[PDB]
Amino acid sequence: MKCIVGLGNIGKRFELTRHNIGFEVVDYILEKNNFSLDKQKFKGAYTIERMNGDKVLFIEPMTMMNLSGEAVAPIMDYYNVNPEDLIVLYDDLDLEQGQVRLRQKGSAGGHNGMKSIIKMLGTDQFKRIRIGVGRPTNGMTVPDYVLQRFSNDEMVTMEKVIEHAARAIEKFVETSRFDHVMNEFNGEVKLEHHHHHH
Repeated sequence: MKCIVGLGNIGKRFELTRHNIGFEVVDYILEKNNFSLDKQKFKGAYTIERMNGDKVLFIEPMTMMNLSGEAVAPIMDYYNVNPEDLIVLYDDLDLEQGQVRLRQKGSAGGHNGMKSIIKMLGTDQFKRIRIGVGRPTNGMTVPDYVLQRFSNDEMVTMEKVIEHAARAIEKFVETSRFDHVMNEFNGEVKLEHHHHHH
């Protein structure tokens, strides 16, 4: 059983904020397959659903971002999930909008949700998809930038990114070949260009 975790903050005022890009990808996968986070446990919203004939566990922590691991770790323990079978979706400041990086393991790169998970699991040996959200270029602090809503201009690219990352998850659940998923999905989505842009 794979465990797909979307990182983010609960509440209507955090909807579509840059720091909730993980939630948005999981929300898209759930709506596309007509699933919902119908259970709750250890402050984590989750569901267990069959998808291509395979049971998959989805989790959105209801802790806040900085405390994400205190839902994820015990829900994984309860359902005996190895870190091998975990994939975490989250926002990356050091990638540009349009970019995604899929990795087998490694550091949080200073992202507080990933740090809470590493601390609670006691390892960084789990899969992740870093989703580019860009840096602030106009003197916003990082906290204010990640807790701000995506503009409609940003969403022209980010809608497609969400679709691209959902497909990466969907392909990983079907095949269980992560390296093959990395090769197909690492990169950028095709940017939307009109004739008049040239």
